Amino acid sequence: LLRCRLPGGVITTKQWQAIDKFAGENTIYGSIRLTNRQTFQFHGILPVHQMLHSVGLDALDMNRNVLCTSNPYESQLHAEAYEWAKKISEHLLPTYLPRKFKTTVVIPPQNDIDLHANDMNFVAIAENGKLVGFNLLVGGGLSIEHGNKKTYARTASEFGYLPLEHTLAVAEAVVTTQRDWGNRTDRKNAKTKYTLERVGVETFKAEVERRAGIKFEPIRPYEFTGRGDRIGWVKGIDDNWHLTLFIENGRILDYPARPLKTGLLEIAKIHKGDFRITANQNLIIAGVPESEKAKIEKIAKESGLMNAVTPQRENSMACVSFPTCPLAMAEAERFLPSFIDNIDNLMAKHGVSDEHIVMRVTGCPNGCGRAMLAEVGLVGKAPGRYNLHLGGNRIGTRIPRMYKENITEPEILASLDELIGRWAKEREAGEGFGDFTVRAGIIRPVLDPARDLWD
Ligand code: SRM
Ligand code: SF4
Ligand SMILES: O=N[O-]
Ligand code: NA
Repeated sequence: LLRCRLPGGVITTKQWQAIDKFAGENTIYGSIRLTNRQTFQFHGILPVHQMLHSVGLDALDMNRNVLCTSNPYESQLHAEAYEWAKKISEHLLPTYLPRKFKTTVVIPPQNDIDLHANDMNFVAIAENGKLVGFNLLVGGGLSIEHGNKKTYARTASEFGYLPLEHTLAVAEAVVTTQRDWGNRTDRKNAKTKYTLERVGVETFKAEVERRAGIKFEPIRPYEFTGRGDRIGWVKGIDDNWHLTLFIENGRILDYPARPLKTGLLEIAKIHKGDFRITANQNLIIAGVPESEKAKIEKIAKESGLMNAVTPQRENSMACVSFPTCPLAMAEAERFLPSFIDNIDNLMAKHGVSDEHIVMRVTGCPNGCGRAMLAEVGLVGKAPGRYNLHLGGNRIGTRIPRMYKENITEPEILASLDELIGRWAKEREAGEGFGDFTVRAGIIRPVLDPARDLWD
């Protein structure tokens, strides 16, 4: 189990060839696994620090990888936002945190980084194509304990707006308040989401302003329209293009007839710019001169990196789980493909094959696969059994309530077949499945997680 500090998921082609070699000759699995926190993992490491440090990479400290929207519609905004994600990352590097701390830099209208699963969030605010500040959202966290109503997933709370110059002092202030006010006794209550609920958002906020040496201004408008990656070619700035490759489960391995790993090595060798690991476990070959599109595209196409999948598969995600995770209760990564094969059939059957439902499977309640922010979330309870949650939304600002408990795939399928059926026929124009289950009364919404997540 090795993981890199790779703020924003940006990794160079030189660094890629380095992790490609190691994965292939120094691990049991021989794969590169892209995670949903924009970094990679090796599985079955049989020194890695030298191999990493040589290409200017390092393994992480309760601070996890700082995320940054990978492919903003306003392509010019990435450079600055990424610069800030990298600054915050080095600035937060070693104080001890009671529990781990997760941070992101979001570029609206995209919430691909899933900000509500994190402790500290900086929503970029730009004027005239220039970043002028950030709206600070604090307190997200998805981890729960089965049957423990004292634990809960919570969404981030808005603190206010801050000029760009106050970024680092604000980041440090949230970290330190949390550290000092974190529950000293129990670790399962040491998360920021718990502290906020204990002391209150305004109380925590006031302390943060006090320590930062600032006063938050009112939140500046921002909205999100989605969380998915922009699969395929999208036009960037100047004459450059970005090809985002869909990688199922983010598992990069050479499969028979689908040399995904070799393909990425090949592309890495001729690629101008760099790669960007997305929060959806995909990979962006970034900054391809228009003149190179055909080269890059030929390789990706031949390697099976560009095989078309349904929009459903592109918006589905699962955590690692078995065989490498020790906390795994049920399959996640290894269950998703055939499970989505079934969901695909179901989407076809109802005439919604062009639609998608943000569907996630987390191997255990720790919540790594972010099922607690999905429209349809599966939380492993035991081998082959999951709790089925429903009612989240496409943009990821609502926690889905438990709908069915400790059920098997055949039972999960039967339930979705019926629900998807009702959605395909009764939904309003452009209405997502999640919002639909809530509107149709299939599931009560979770309006205040700390108080109404559990029935
Ligand atoms: C790889 C990944 C899932 C995936 O398929 O993408 C994953 C994998 C693991 N996570 Fe995670 N988590 C992953 C994203 C997250 C997320 C989602 C996110 O951050 O966007 C969450 C939910 C949000 C949250 O933290 O509230 C998450 C919450 C946890 C927790 C529960 C934390 C808590 O507050 O209780 C644990 C267990 C722990 O550390 O307490 C954990 C533990 C683990 C470990 C490291 C198991 C361990 O403790 O030894 C898992 C390693 C499995 C393996 O064999 O590789 N992981 N984990 C992601 C790696 C992130 C990274 O590179 O830093
Ligand atoms: S959610 Fe559970 S099973 Fe999945 S990777 Fe995280 S700790 Fe392991
Ligand atoms: O890697 N789990 O936070
Ligand atoms: Na993926």
